[PDB]
Amino acid sequence: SQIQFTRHASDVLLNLNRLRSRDILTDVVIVVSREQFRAHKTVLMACSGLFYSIFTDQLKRNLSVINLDPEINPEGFNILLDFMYTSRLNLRVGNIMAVMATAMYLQMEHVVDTCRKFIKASE
Amino acid sequence: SQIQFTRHASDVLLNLNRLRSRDILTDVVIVVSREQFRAHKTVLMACSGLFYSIFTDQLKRNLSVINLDPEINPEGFNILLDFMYTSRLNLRVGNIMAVMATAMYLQMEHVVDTCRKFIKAS
Ligand SMILES: S=C(NCCc1ccccc1)Nc1cccnc1
Ligand SMILES: S=C(NCCc1ccccc1)Nc1cccnc1
Repeated sequence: SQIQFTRHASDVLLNLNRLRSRDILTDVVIVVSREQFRAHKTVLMACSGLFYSIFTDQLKRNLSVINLDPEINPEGFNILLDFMYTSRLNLRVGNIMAVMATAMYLQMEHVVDTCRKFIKASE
Repeated sequence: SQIQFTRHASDVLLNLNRLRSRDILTDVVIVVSREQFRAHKTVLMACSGLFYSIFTDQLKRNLSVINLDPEINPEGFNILLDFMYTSRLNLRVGNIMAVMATAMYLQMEHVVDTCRKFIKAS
């Protein structure tokens, strides 16, 4: 029965995305084939089961560069990364396959389930 | 156009608080009176105009310890910090004055406005 601020959670994510847009206190580079994506570790492990298992390990917690698998589509990771910071996922008929594969790799089980619904609703 | 996850922002904030509870990637110690509070700077800058101005400054951006004005109540600040990581304010008759004052200091305009509404209602 504490007083709840209905917008506070999304206003924090918005400001966090702004800090990423200005490159303020970002602490890791994600390398996907050729492309590089800078982000905050905390946001990364709060959304992805793979980044969680990487940074939860005290041995890997201080890494500033993560090389994803060479098979991982860079544009798919870019879509999922922007989803982490905005709650808005951009599924298209031309990217659904790459986005879903990337989601399973990053272990984002809710995004994977949504990708299936999108697939089922397009067959 | 894009698919909106209505519970996503809230689930992210919940997982951030879990990281704070286990002290994973906490990167600053906020000291009030003599009590230490461990937090993530990004969460602090996103919720507080004070912590925004502090950590935007390249002189203080990477400091490990920030000491607040000793006029600030610790229990009150603990309530604002908890609200930062949860969206829930433990606003009570016996702490609203301390919570509002601490909110003004941290430059948290929305929490101040909500405090004044409850005072004006009484
Ligand atoms: S921070 C955090 N906490 C969840 C705690 C948990 C860890 C593992 C299993 C259940 C809960 N990240 C996370 C972890 C995993 C997936 N997606 C995000
Ligand atoms: S990240 C951020 N504001 C995003 C950019 C902004 C800077 C200044 C004013 C509005 C927005 N933190 C903040 C700053 C000030 C108050 N409360 C939180």
